[PDB]
Amino acid sequence: NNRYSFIGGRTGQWQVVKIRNVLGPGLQLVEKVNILNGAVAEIPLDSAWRLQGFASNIRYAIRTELEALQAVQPMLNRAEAILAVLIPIKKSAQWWEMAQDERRDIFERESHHTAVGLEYLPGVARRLLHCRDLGEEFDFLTWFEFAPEHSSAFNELLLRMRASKEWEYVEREVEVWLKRL
Amino acid sequence: NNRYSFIGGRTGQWQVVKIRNVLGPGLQLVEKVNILNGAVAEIPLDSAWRLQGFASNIRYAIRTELEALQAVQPMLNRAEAILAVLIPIKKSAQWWEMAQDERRDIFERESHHTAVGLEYLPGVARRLLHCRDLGEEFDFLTWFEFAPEHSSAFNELLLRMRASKEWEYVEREVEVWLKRL
Ligand code: HEM
Ligand code: HEM
Ligand SMILES: [Cl-]
Ligand SMILES: [Cl-]
Repeated sequence: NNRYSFIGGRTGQWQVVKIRNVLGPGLQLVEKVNILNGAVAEIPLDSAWRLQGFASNIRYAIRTELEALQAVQPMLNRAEAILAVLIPIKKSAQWWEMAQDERRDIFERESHHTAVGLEYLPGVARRLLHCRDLGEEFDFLTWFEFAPEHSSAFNELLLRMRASKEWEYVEREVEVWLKRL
Repeated sequence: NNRYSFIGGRTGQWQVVKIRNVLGPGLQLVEKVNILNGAVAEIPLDSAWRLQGFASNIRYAIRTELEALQAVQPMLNRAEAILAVLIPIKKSAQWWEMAQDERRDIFERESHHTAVGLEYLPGVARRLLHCRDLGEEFDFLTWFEFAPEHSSAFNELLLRMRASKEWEYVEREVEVWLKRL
């Protein structure tokens, strides 16, 4: 199954440390996030919100970037990666109506997304889910997990991304910080 | 709603003229195709099959290409566009694991998909839907409609595309030919 669901409420494998409502309407603070590999139609009881998305193909990265990533990126579920952060993102209509070279140019040529992210590996593990195509309120669910040593660096990464040309098109962002139970 | 559904069976706005099972396991012949702008979980009565997909953002076209397409491409549901073809396509795992430069190059540099397709506009109208990400048996639903004067041409276009480098990656294909009721 390529589909993943995230349920904020009173049960789950993760503990909510905090939520930062960076841009746009936020998400309700909850005790725990429950993550599931499937669609969930039946909104669980005592649960405040459901996010979902699917794993998909590569949209921007070229072969050499891929090769560079594969050489250093960590797997998910390292025993040390006890912190995680879920970050929903929505981009503007003006971004989606742009052609594929335009978007590529802003993503790497101008914003150096891949080159910048590479500096935070192998400390940081990541997964990218897509959800615009499902009619969700957000366009993406981004997932990061790392050992505590790296929390500082990760915060530094967030502030860099948010200073890029790419982030000018971002109209909605929440940080959900988590601790593995 | 970005989601479109296509049900083969005994009702619908389109009459099946023929089904050609070009490559891989085919689709059961039926009398009609019903086309709905939404999901359909409730498997309609006396229906052989259901295909669905969503409209999405551009994946390969650059801005100059988009401009050429917009100059000439016809709208859907022109009075004279009484013939239609629905063509589900699946591409190979080996296609999907390639990077974004690699697929772009096979699609346009080697295959000239857009340049070739542009020679058949404005006779032919088209819609493109994605569905690998929904877990369907096909990766794409393609939709073409035109007046009969253009049938021979459309047939020429199919044979050109299938000789392309792109089409070496196609592992499943069906043409459903239709007539508007
Ligand atoms: C930690 C290191 C990071 C690396 C190595 C990295 C790498 C990448 C790469 C290569 C892609 C393109 C995937 C594709 O071609 O489909 C991507 C997409 C994305 N990344 Fe990152 N990333 C990192 C961190 C982050 C962070 C911190 C955020 C947001 C807070 C973020 C947000 C995104 C988004 C939204 C996309 C999808 C872009 C779109 O389709 O418009 N990434 N990431
Ligand atoms: C009639 C003129 C045609 C034009 C102008 C045309 C144009 C295009 C364009 C510009 C794209 C790229 C969309 C993007 O960047 O997201 C595309 C994708 C596609 N076209 Fe065509 N097309 C035509 C005919 C056909 C035909 C006859 C077929 C199949 C029998 C076909 C199959 C496809 C498929 C499968 C894709 C998606 C490829 C992918 O995302 O991997 N096209 N078409
Ligand atoms: Cl990823
Ligand atoms: Cl289209």
